[PDB]
Amino acid sequence: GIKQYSQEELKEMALVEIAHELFEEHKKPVPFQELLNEIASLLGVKKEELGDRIAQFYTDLNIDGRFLALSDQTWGLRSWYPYDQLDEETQLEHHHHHH
Repeated sequence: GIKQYSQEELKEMALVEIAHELFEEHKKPVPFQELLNEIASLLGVKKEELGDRIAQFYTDLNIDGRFLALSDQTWGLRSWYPYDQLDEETQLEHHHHHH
């Protein structure tokens, strides 16, 4: 799954951490609902069953240290500009422990 994560490793991570890797795999910008539909599919669930996790994901992602929204609906991964990885999987979910 995605780079090297099997389903159990994905299901244990925050939806935003999945979203980083999904985007690091994608390297393209995705609308919220469509990205969510891919997340839904990664987890093997219906997006409606996520209930609380929807609002959580939205709140988490929208104030996240990763992601940048392009026009409005779409979100894009930040790695396509300088910071600590320029489109390279050199980081693999950048928790960035200190430096």
